[PDB]
Amino acid sequence: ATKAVAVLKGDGPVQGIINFEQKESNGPVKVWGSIKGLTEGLFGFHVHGAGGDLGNVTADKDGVADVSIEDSVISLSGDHSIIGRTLVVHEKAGAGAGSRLASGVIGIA
Repeated sequence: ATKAVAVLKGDGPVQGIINFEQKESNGPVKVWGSIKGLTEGLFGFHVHGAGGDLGNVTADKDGVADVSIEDSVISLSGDHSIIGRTLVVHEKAGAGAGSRLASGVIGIA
């Protein structure tokens, strides 16, 4: 397997950790982790260069949001590997939908 993680940081209250696991180089990627510091509302994750959101999450009264998804279009290897690109969490649920909150480079682990 390959495993990678983005540690999401920003100026404001938002922080988070997004884990990426791929069992086989040719297989799908599990993306899971959590974001705190949110105001209750709906948010989205975007890899720089991506063209769309990696996925969308909604947040708790407590400012916390939980993510677990499967993505078979991206990969942690090959020449399109997303290792080294930037993960972003941003307001308002959509590819270009809203201001950037926090971000992190997707590192290998």
